[PDB]
Amino acid sequence: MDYRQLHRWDLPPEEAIKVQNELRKKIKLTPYEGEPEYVAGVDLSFPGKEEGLAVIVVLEYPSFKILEVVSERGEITFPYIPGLLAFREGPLFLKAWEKLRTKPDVVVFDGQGLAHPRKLGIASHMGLFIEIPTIGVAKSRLYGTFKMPEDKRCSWSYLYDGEEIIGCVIRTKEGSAPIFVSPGHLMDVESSKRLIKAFTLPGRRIPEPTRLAHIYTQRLKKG
DNA sequence: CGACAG
DNA sequence: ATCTTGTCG
Ligand SMILES: [Mg+2]
Repeated sequence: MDYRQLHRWDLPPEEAIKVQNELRKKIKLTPYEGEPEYVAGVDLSFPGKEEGLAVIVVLEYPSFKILEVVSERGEITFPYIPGLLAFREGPLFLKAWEKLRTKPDVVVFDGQGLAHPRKLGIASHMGLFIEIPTIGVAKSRLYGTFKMPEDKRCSWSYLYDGEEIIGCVIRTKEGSAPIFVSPGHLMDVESSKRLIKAFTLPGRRIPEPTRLAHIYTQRLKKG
């Protein structure tokens, strides 16, 4: 499954950031109306200090049926640095993406999207490469301010960057902590919340695209 | 000084 | 993310 290599990955943090500020300029926060047919999810596990195993799950909507699953295990050199995750989990994902045969209508990542210090989280960054609509679903905050929603099964609040709306916090499960949703590329707030609320079966905290992509991500690190 | 996706 | 088993609701 093709894509566009917009630049090189091995860059000292400082350049990587200049790359991000430049890229943020090509983001299209357009709407996504209508229901999707094919929906994928991405995640990475780490079998070794510097070895990561990437995994992509493509699902049939709304039957949530698993139509295809590819992977790619490899070396990881760029260290983890809040705000620069794309330069870590990004390359190995693209290696797995090449093995994919079904065309996703929208891919969903395990990390921020618009809710990033420079408005370019891994979700944003990858959408630009593979030019498909993307969303970012994270389990903790990185950027933006909000009002912790009620602990009621479907409550929610908006994620702000001042007066600007950049995402939203949803409590998809009682007793458990909220998730952080924000648009990648070719996507907007009101749409992502809609869709994400749609991909989360009752009783679970995390949506199926990512919740399965993770399971395989850990499992493949063993049996 | 604090904060800081995975 | 990862180190780790049982245990509490
Ligand atoms: Mg992960």
